[PDB]
Amino acid sequence: MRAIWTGSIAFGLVNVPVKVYSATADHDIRFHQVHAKDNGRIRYKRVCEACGEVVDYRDLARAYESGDGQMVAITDDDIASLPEERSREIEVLEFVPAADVDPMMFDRSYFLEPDSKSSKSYVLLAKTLAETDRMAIVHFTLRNKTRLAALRVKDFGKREVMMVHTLLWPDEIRDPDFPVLDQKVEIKPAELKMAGQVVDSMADDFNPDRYHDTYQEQLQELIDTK
Amino acid sequence: MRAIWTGSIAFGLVNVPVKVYSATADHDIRFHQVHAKDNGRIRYKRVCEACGEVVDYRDLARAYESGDGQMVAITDDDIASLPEERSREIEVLEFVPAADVDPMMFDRSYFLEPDSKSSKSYVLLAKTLAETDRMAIVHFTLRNKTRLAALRVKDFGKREVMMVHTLLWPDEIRDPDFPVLDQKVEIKPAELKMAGQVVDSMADDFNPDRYHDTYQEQLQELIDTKL
Amino acid sequence: MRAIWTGSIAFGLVNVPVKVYSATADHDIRFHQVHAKDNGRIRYKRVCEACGEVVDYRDLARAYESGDGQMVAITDDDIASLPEERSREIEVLEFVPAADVDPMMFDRSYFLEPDSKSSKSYVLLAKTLAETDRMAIVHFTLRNKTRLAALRVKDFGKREVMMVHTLLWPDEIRDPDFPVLDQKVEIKPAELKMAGQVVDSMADDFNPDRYHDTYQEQLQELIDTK
Amino acid sequence: MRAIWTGSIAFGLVNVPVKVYSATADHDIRFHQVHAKDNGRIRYKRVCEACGEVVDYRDLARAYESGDGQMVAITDDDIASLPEERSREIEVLEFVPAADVDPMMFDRSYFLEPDSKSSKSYVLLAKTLAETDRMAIVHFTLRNKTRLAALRVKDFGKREVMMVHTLLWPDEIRDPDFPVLDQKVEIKPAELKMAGQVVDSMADDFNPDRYHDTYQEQLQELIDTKL
Amino acid sequence: MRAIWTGSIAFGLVNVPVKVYSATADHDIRFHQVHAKDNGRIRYKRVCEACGEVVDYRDLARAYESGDGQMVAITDDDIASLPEERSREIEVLEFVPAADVDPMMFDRSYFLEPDSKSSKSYVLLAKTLAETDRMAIVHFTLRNKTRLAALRVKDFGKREVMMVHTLLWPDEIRDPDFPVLDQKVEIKPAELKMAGQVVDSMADDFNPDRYHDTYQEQLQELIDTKL
Amino acid sequence: MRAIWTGSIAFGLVNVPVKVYSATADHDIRFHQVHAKDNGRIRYKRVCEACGEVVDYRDLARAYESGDGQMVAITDDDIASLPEERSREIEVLEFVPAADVDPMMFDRSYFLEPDSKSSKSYVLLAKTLAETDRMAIVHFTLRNKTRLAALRVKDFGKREVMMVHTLLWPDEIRDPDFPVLDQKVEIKPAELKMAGQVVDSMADDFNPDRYHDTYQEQLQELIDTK
DNA sequence: GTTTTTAGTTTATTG
DNA sequence: TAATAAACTAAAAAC
DNA sequence: GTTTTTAGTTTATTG
DNA sequence: TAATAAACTAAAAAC
DNA sequence: GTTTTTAGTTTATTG
DNA sequence: TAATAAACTAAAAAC
Repeated sequence: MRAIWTGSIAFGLVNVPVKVYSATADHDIRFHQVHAKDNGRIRYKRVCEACGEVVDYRDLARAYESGDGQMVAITDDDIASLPEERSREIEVLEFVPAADVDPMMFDRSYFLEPDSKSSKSYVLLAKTLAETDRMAIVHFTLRNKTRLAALRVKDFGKREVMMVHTLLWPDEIRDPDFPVLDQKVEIKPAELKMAGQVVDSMADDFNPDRYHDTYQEQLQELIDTK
Repeated sequence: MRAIWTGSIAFGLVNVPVKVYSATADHDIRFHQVHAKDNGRIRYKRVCEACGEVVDYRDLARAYESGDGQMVAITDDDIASLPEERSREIEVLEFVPAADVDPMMFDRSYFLEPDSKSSKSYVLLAKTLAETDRMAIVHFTLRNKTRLAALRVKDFGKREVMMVHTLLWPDEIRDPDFPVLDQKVEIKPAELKMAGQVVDSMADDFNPDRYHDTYQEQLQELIDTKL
Repeated sequence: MRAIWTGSIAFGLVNVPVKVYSATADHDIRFHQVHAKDNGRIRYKRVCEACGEVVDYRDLARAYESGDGQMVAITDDDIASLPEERSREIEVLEFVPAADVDPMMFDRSYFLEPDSKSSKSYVLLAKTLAETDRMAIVHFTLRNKTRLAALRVKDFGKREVMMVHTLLWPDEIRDPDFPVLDQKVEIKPAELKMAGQVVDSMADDFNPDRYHDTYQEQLQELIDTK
Repeated sequence: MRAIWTGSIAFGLVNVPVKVYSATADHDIRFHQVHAKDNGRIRYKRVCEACGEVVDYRDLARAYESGDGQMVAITDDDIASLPEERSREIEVLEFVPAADVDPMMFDRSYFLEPDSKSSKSYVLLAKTLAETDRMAIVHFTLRNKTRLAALRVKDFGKREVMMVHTLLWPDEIRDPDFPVLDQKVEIKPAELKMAGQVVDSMADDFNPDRYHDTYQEQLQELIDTKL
Repeated sequence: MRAIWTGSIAFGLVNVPVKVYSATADHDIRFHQVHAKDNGRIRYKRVCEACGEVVDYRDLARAYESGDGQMVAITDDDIASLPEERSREIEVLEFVPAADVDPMMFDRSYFLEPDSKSSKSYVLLAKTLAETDRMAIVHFTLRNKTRLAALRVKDFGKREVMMVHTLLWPDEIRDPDFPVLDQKVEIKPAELKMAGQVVDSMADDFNPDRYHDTYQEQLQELIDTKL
Repeated sequence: MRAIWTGSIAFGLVNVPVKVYSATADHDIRFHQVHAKDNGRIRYKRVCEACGEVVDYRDLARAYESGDGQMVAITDDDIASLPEERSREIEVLEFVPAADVDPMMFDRSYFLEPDSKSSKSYVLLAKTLAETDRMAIVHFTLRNKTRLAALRVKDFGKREVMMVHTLLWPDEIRDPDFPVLDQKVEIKPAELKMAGQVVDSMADDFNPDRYHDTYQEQLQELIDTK
């Protein structure tokens, strides 16, 4: 439970230093390679296929899997050139309505809170964002990696906190084609009514606490065995 | 156009056949390590820290690394002990309005491809879901792994496609334990309106197409330059 | 052994693939024609009477006799007008108690089969039918033709199997208006007692094993000796 | 409206007169063909293939094709050998409980009818059959052909008349070989009860009045238009 | 010349069809009254004693005469009251050994005519009755009249047919007592043998050919001579 | 009840004068045609067809109606000439076995009683016939009318008496010509057993006292009413 | 290729 | 004597 | 084109 | 002296 | 100075 | 089969 990195968002003149904190962390139990004879850890290493010898990662240059399979040498100049990656401060670009954004845009989120002991400006920003209902957007960066992001505030039982989302690039989504789907189909009003009552009978409330990972429960039992 | 997964919605007796296709593809291209000296691709191998000797991935066991350092190879029966492990069909549990589910749980997303023979049933299901406007929370199986997910109706105009979103586990969202905001804060209505005036002056609607990634453009330029 | 068609029950959401099969095949020896003198198989070719010569089957035109025998001019378009042909799935309409159905219209029979690996809904529907003990009336379709048919289950001991029986149209059945049986009838107890005695004397159980198509067996001996 | 047959039930001494009737006459319009360009009704003609010449029907030789299709010479006397064709009385073999027979063996139905002289015996036999509620497996005969058949009573609203339906030879019925269905299947309670509720929702009584052959009505109206 | 009566046996439900033919007819030549003087046959016209007037068949009413001498007109409606009187078919009540019924009660004989289409039941009834050899006592109704009768199997060298014999009512037979034979009679064995030897000496089997109507023969000869 | 006549039975030299008593008499109610309005008996006179005039029996000469219809005159001399009819006694002609005589042959009977006060001969003949069972046949005559007859022994409930039978002439029996039944037939042993068992079920004891003339019983009851 | 089902003829039987 | 059932081909469809 | 009831003769022998 | 129990007759309907 | 937490690969299996 | 599980490693800031 430690901050990933510092954050300074420059909203006009008034900049709020905000510290980010991970909102999630894998529930699954993480294992590592253990040879039965060894009963010890196993680690990979960069072994050159043409050379046939172990090499260090620094010597090796990352290459994209080109269709031609030709050689590529990663150069830090490309990434270093961009100023967004260098800028450790948070960047505010626009506010967009919550209804405008759809489920897809959300990928990952983290909490947000102000570094300074004065949570005033943060409180006003969160409250005005809630009133306007225009989720703010940020070209967020981390470890010299920029990425579009969005802001939202949620009221927990004890308190309310503003927080961020990891926003996928809209170009990335690939709309599908289902030629069979577009074929015309008719619906029977009686069949419609039957479907409605069936779903209502199956319909119920929301029970997040009831949902559980049977696989993770088995993992918990296994670790109890260990 | 690549069918990642196939099956059928095993909801009760509905068993509407469906094919699953990955909804979104990452713009970035996976990288394979290469050494400028070697002038070719590179493939790693595995050596222990106590063997000091290369051991193929097959002989290595999947054992947890506990704090005590004890490591026990994972039992295969326990791996497959889940009754739903075999499943090759998406299974439904419940239905609920969308507002009930919290967006944070959303992790990944796939599209659902129906079949002509059952096209009537799928279309009717989509219509009833749209009318009731009530999301559906459904178990999910994929390459011998279970994952919790929900599905909803999405419209591409006259084309409307049902889709599934992988949902993060309930316990995954960790609450914040923060004293910094536990201190009481007072808000001035004058400053509230002063901030809101700008908040609404610079406000604009969603423009997903307008935004572009400079990093991907630089990557494409590098790819062109190297070939 | 071969399938007739391959459709899928269509009851609202329920869509369980089915591979219908021919319940009963007529094993009676079918008897070809051969010219006695030529000893060659015969072939039917059609000579139009008023024409005076043969006519191709496609050219042959279809007409109607209205009791008076007068012909009628017809076109394929009107036949195509009806939409029943498009039905290539077994639409379901309504269920009925097994007792209600009458045993004089079970014209022909057809089994069902599971095609998709998802047999679960199949067996679930079969068990629901068996428990409720209500037949299902299904608008069976076949070869651009529709025959109102019953849907029912008959546990074969080894494994429950769902069956569909093609039902004669209720309009087809005729309720004979006999003028004789209405006449008043009187019976004394002695004759009824005698009838019960004789019936119980002849009473026994169905014996499928002891039943053989004597004619078919003898003609099979014939066919063998030749 | 005309009888198809006459005879008597040759069981024991009962020998009640019977006037068999056609249970179900197919009202569906059978649709003759006439050559269009001339408007002349077409007649077939039997022609020898090698000869390419018409042949009398009697001169035709009935033949059978072996598993390889090879012909088989066959003579009338051999068919005449079997005597059961002669029997012109509906003998009786046994009486069986009504529920014993499956609802799939019998396809075609046939009514029965007495002659004024001995209507009393007919009615008494019908009443005894109704009371005992056990069918009669009658070794029906017809048109030099013998067909196993069942005998029961279907009391009409006003009168009770015994009926006979031709019964498929239990040899003809084919059992199913369903290796796929042999696969073990599983069921859960909630889905089962939901499906039962749905079925009960669909529950309803037989409605012969509302049931019609849409195609027959439409085509009949069409021909009415033509005339 | 034709059948006297027709109708199927009404045995329970057995109801074997049959028709009745007069077994025997008088051999004597029937005579018709005539007057030699006027060369004309004679009709009979009936009148009362007080009327002295011609009264036709219709205007003549039936009546009964009592010992007191009073007269009661017969009511035709009550005559046919009993259900059996309206029967148009022979009916059987019970069976009995042949010897049980006395030979005294035998008025008339009749033959039975089988039915071609149902002759099997008729023949089988004949055979079973012959095997058991138990003459069946059966009611009998014809010409609006009722009579007792029994049916017996009689076999001709080439034919075997049941035959119904009119049975005299038991009430008709009467047994007046005679004191003449009430006197005790004693006959010695010597006289017994003396009589029996002659009795067996002149005794011979039936000679039906020898027995014949001599008077009818003479009358027929005279008639032929006149004709 | 009085003897019809006193016919003496002649055999060799020993003759037993024996009276004849009617062994039967119809119990039907007696009816005389009576005019309703008159309520008196009805008598008929015999009227000439051509003459239209009443003719008495004495004036009437009997003749037979041949197919021509012409008179066939008959004289009483021919009937009177027969010695048998003149005789007022009964003469035995042959002794025939009782099993020999068929139930057809006799159609009416009359009790036979001894006229002589000494019934020695009568009882002796009765015993001889009973032991020998050689039915005594006689050319019996009544009213100058001769008919073949047989004389039988019956043991009454107290004693044993002799009665005569009216034997129809052997020519009278008409052998039927029924070619239909001459056609052959097969019998099923199972059906044979069923028929035999049915007969046994219906088989019972002789019940002469039961059989009552329901028609004549109704007539008697009506007379009792009137 | 293959079976199976459907649409009409003929052809013959029963009354 | 026309209604009806039985044998049959051809043809068309579904797989 | 019958063949069997049936009242009324008609008789004939009987207590 | 009167009775009545059996043949002849046609009347009449039935089939 | 040490840790965790995450992005980047980077294999490796599987519909 | 490329997507996805499983794991290695870079770095990265946090106290």
